Amino acid sequence: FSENITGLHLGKVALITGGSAGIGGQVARLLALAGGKVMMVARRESELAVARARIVSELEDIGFAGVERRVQTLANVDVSNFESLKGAVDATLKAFGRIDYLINNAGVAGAEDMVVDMGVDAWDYTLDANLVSNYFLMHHVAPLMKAQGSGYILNVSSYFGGEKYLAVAYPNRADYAVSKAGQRAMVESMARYLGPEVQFNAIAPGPVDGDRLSGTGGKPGLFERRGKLILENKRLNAVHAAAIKAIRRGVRVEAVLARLARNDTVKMSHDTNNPRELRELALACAREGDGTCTWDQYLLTPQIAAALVSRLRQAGLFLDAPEWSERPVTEDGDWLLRVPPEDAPFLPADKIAAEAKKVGGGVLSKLYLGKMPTEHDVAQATVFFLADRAVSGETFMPSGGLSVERSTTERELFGSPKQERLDQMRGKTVWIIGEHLVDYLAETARAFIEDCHAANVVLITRTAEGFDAVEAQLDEDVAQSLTSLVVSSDIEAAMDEALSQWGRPTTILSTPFTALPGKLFEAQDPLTPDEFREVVADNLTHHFRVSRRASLYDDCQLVLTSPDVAMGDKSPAFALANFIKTTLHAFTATLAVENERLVHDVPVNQINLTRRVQSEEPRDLDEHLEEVRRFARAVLLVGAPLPDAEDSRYRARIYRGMSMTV
Amino acid sequence: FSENITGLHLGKVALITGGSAGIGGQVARLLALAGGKVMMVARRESELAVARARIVSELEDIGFAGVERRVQTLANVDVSNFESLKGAVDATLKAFGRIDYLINNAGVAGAEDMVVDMGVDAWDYTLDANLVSNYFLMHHVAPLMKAQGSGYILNVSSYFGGEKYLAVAYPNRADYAVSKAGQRAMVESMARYLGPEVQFNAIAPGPVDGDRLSGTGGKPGLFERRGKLILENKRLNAVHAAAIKAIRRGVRVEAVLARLARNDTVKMSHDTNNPRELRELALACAREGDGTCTWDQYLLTPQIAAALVSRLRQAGLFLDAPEWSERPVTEDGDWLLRVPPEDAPFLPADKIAAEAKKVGGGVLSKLYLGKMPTEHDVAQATVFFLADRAVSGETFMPSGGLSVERSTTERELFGSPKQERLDQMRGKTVWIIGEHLVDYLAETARAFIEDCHAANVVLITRTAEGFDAVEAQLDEDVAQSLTSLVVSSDIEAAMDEALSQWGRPTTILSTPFTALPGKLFEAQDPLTPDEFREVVADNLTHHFRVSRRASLYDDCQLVLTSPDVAMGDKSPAFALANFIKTTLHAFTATLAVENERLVHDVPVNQINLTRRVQSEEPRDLDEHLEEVRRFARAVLLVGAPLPDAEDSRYRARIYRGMSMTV
Ligand SMILES: CC(C)(COP(=O)(O)OP(=O)(O)OC[C@H]1O[C@@H](n2cnc3c(N)ncnc32)[C@H](O)[C@@H]1OP(=O)(O)O)[C@@H](O)C(=O)NCCC(=O)NCCS
Ligand SMILES: CC(C)(COP(=O)(O)OP(=O)(O)OC[C@H]1O[C@@H](n2cnc3c(N)ncnc32)[C@H](O)[C@@H]1OP(=O)(O)O)[C@@H](O)C(=O)NCCC(=O)NCCS
Repeated sequence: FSENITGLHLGKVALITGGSAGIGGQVARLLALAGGKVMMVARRESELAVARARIVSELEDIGFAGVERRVQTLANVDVSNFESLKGAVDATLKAFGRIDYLINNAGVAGAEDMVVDMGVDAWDYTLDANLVSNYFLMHHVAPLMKAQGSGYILNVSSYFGGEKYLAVAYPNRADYAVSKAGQRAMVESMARYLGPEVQFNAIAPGPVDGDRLSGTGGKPGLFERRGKLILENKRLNAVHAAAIKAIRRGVRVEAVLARLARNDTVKMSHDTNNPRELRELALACAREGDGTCTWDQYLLTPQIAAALVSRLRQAGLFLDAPEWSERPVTEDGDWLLRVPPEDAPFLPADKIAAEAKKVGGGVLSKLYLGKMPTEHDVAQATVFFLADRAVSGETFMPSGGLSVERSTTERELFGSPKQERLDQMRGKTVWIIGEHLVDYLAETARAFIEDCHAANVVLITRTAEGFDAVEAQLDEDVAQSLTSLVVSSDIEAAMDEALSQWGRPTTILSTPFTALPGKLFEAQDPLTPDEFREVVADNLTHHFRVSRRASLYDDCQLVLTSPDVAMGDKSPAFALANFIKTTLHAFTATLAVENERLVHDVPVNQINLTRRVQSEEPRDLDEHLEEVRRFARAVLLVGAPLPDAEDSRYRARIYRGMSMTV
Repeated sequence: FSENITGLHLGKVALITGGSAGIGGQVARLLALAGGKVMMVARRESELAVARARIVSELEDIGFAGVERRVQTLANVDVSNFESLKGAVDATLKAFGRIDYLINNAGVAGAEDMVVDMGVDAWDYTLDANLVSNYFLMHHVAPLMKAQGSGYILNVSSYFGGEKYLAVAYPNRADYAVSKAGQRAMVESMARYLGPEVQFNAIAPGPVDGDRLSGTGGKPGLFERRGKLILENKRLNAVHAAAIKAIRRGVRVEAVLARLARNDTVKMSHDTNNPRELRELALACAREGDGTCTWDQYLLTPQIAAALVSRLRQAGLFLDAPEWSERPVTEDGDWLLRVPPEDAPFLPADKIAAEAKKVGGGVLSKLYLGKMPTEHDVAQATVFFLADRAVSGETFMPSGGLSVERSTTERELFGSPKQERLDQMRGKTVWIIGEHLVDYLAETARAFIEDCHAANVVLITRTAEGFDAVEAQLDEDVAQSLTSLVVSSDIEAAMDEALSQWGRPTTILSTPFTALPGKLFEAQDPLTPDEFREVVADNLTHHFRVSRRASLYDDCQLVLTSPDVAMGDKSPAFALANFIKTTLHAFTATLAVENERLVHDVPVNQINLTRRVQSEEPRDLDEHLEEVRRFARAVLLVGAPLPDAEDSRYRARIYRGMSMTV
């Protein structure tokens, strides 16, 4: 095979990110064997130098001439850094005089945390490295490819980023899932604008057999790594649930934490004065050991104990607690009165291996082709797809026929709930976060106040002017139930302040503060990489930042809104709204599954203010007013306290992680 | 070196149907150049020998050896002749000792009629040639491939068979669209069973630039062919519409037909004897001429006149017409008093060109890559895709980035309508067609009688026992409004009989008479091609045969039901149900668009009794009875008199062509 494809890509120039190892290294190799010129770029110079050296030796053996000039490298290329990526483009053009293929292969695993534990810096890094980087490179290379009359951009997404019309939950990996869904969503929504010269496709392999998946150089396998992650999160969630259950029935949080601080399972189960939830917690922990590990004798490690106090703090559970209300956040690891010894594992290796085989067996059992593709198999597929000249706007699936069955599909709304469900809002507080969507914010506030008899709507805006514009659309009697909170630092701080001032909300509606830009690849005024980064911040990160507080609130429902497009607009805003709809759906689906594993059990659903077909968008005022009213009905449908469809498996499923378009 | 891509397919054996010309011919050539062995099969020896000679000549020129033996042919292989297909498998095994790739490429254009004008034989011819032929070959080659441990089956579908989760209307081509959708639906639903050994994928190009599309030797181009067909259907629909509107006002059908028989636009314009509808029709036809063609002087050709009286008859509008009901059907073309002269064209060449330019310009404008792919481009893509070993169950799109925007996604029910709307059923007649789905048929009859106050439910069954079983589930007071009609010849005759006896239905629910088989590719007891043909007859053709009558009934709503799977079943019945759901959705979407062009304006919607996710299927008695109740609610939602497009453009579109799963 590898010596007999010299004609497939002869003379084509490829820039491949993350080209030192894995799929990227194999694509670099096979493109060179197929007669292409390759600029391989990566962070690590040693891996890159060895990989290129091996390719050049193979090129010599199959009798290429001038092999050194055919494969070039650029090290210390960090995809999270724009200057560093620009150097990769400049190096490719300096070496080869053009770029034919851009392979957006580089990726990071990301935070590997539940959303409620995930840092904003970790989320931002995953989105910058995996998704914004790809737009940065497209921005710089697309004009070169259009000017020469041809090009190919390929995004290396993942099967776990979902597929068109069908989101997939990726618990503990929401930042990664969003970044991968985003790579694909760019192909679906932007290929129109890269044509006619540039083909723009994605690949979405699932698990891929090679050194990184198997584990090499004394490193655990990716199934083993998720197994360990799963047990840590099960212990955190279990300790957290016991603390919350105790606080709900009126145990002081200071008393719960003083009892957990003793961090002794045998003493905790036996002690009579410990709350039943802590006794039962400690009993269950004491049964989980193997004779080596320590998680049967200690409830908590410093790291899990830090994650626990963070969740309690962010739920507002320290607001009236003398000590904790004021303790430095820097000290969240340091409150245990004894900690597991460092000479022994916390977690049992047997349960790690068992969870890893649940993970591996689960994916391996859903492969139509019976075995995981290797990195070479996925690289071979990639090099074959790159030779096609007729496909654009598609995601190829070189996954081994991976089929994970799920019903998380975007729905058009035409349905309603009983007034009895709405009556449960009477006397409650709701938060609406927004700025630019005045008609939608106003009608939703009116529906909650006038139709559902909510006592207080807290409208959390970017500016006082944004508050006044919504208030000006309400009757005076309705407006007396509208409270203003203008963001002063960040949305999480504004949410902490709203909770402190007016209490626990029953419904949170998250809308973007800013309208989408009306531009993408136009030569006159394109959407710059910094502008695209802000679109991601305002339309994805924003919802994450709201969600990571909202998911900690008992009896609260969370509603995420994707973008609107002004009536009559004919710009790429409509493509950008559909990009966000797809990418945010990965988040919604993932968060809905995580939240069911938390004691707070917060439902999350998504409402879309843009339809899939631009001719079906509202085109006159009657259709606009129809959409505004439908939007408020959709918010009440997924925002009102969820019905007793705990009886029905079917109905329970259709109020968590839905994406509904109005 | 320049041209060497042998590593892709060296020694792989392909059987290619329609292998002498078009895409099939180019796939045979490129597989051979890539080191493959090919058995090219088609009807004409002469065309096969030219294709084979050209390939053999080119191989020789690229320096291949033993080249005669690498490229073989079999003539008289016709996809409508299943014995000739078996002969093609045998010839491949005789020549090469094995089969690696099956390329299901041969196909026919089909009836090129609106559903209400299409014959059952023409429909059956299309489905047998384009869909059942593919299953026939799959049935014979799959065991060979599984035994050797590897294989690839590639179905050549069409963009206009839709894509996963998104159906597409192909007006005038419902037979073809269903066949193409079926080729893709087999890949989506059956790949699991062809694995792990066999990859099973489709391609779905749209228009392909070559001899067939352009036209050769005085044969019209495909765009020109659709243009003429559009003018013929617009003339038939306009004459039909005027006739129906006159009959609705109470003009006797015999009087309308006596006036139309005169077939003189200028006299019909002016004569005060004529109904206003015929005067307006004649005036409109009179204005459409070009000084050469005759359709401005005659309303009808014999062929259009035959299609007109067939529609009136099938609507039951001759039941009380003495001359017309008795006329033999063979004289449907003989009733005009004058006919256009045979030396001059009926249709104007210029309007055919204008329509052809609307058709061609439409799809060309939706290509992201700007240019229609050539036959060579699509074959090259196919040969690249066939080298991949990681993809199964997917449809590749080598279409030039063809993007036709539509909102036809399969939806899962959580929607409702006003009791006022259900109340318009009061006093009306409903038809329920079915046999095996007793619980669903009973609850739907009960819902129509008890909840909507329908006067009469005509339950059209295969057997008396099928009726008795539904009747036995009803309270005696509800059962008073249930009428039996047992099919004695065909469903069309039973519908004619129900119409004659009990009058025009407001709602027609079509359900399949037979349960799906519980088998597919099992070595012990596979689904034979003849059994698969009966699945098609019972689950696709059955609905077509109901629809071609129902689509002619004023103020009627048509509901098509796709298959159920018995609770606890773990057979490929589930895969077969999902195959039918996808394939029938092509029919539903296409017929909804055609029917809006007809004067009867009959809405068509589809209800699915099987879910996409097998673990979501009802798993106890309680979930069964919830699904049964939800089914009847879904039939009422799409079966009761619908919301006017004038009230809402958004709502109007939801209730035409939908596929809803309960
Ligand atoms: C498909 C998949 C995403 C589903 O994730 P999931 O729903 O979390 O299920 P997992 O297999 O991870 O879950 C194993 C167990 O851990 C639990 N679990 C996982 N995350 C948890 C959390 N944060 N808190 C509590 N329990 C958790 C699950 O609930 C399940 O518990 P159960 O067996 O006791 O019911 C997951 O199995 C997976 O990661 N598969 C491999 C993906 C892959 O191959 N990707 C390669 C590209 S990056
Ligand atoms: C895309 C497509 C399927 C849409 O079909 P469509 O909705 O019937 O639209 P068409 O372009 O055929 O319609 C042209 C006109 O004829 C009308 N028309 C078509 N069939 C009709 C019928 N049976 N009765 C009445 N009017 C009809 C349309 O409504 C339209 O009228 P308008 O300009 O007044 O709106 C069609 O345009 C088409 O065949 N395109 C080419 C597909 C192709 O490339 N094929 C590849 C090989 S399979």
